[PDB]
Amino acid sequence: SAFDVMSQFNEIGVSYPLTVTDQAGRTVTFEKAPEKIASSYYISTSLLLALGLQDKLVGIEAKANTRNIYKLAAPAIVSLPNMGTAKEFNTEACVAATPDVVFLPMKLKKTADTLESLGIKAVVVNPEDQSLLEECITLVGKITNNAGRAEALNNSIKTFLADNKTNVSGGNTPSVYLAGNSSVLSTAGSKMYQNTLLTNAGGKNVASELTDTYWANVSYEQILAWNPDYIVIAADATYTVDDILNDANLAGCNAVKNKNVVKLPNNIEAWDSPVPGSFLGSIYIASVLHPEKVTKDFYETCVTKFYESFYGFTPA
Repeated sequence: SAFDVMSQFNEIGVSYPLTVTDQAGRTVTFEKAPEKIASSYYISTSLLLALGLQDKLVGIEAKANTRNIYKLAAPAIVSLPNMGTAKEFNTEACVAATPDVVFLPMKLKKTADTLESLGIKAVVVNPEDQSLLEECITLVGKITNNAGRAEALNNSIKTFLADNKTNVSGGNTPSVYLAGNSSVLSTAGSKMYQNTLLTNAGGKNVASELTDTYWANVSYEQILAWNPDYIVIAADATYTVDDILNDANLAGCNAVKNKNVVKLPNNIEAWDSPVPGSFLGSIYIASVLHPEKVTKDFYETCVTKFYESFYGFTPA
């Protein structure tokens, strides 16, 4: 069973002193594993929880109460000192929490210098696509002396993604419209992460020729011209499947006529950004586009096993 990889005990250790290169190219040295850890990015926080490190956290990013995964896996962390975000980093709250390491997103790269000047080790992470996420998992695993657990997480991700790609191969490749957070008219081109989820699930993006580097708006007329077989709505969208089906301006397209409209779930995590479980979004999508190859029961079992194995709770 593929699920064995999620529990495999992996005999890798870490020797200190440890010099690593972070994902901004900076060199950082650890004489031992840090015991007090701060994170100022939701992805790195999710990552730390997946490595079993909740009890070492001394600071967390803003809006922690909006993250379902903390409420299910680690609710006590929501009351930790707020480190801020790229919009505004809370330097004093960070100093006062006396962390041994702070994980920062790429957008906060200049803050690493601020923290190093104050004697605080900073590590810049950039988990913004699958390979970068996997490298970040390795990096954090090394720093925190959880390389075994990190390798199991990475193998789990690689295995299930690779299996999903093979399960869906050799038949049709349905056309798909990725609908964005703000309205059905917001969409994603090939430069976005969601496109990669979709292509690993055996679908093709009707917006592949968009050169935009983030969500971008199109017209109803363009959606009808592209005539997607399926519509997949972003996990954090404000609107729902029912909303799209009730939208008379889209009555013309295949996806609506055939009721082939779904929304990625967000009751645990949104998988349309590279959190560790994001591969589940490609399994979800495959379960919609290729249900005879990747079944709903299989998808459900993946979600349950993944969050049990790495986050210590049983999804409901």
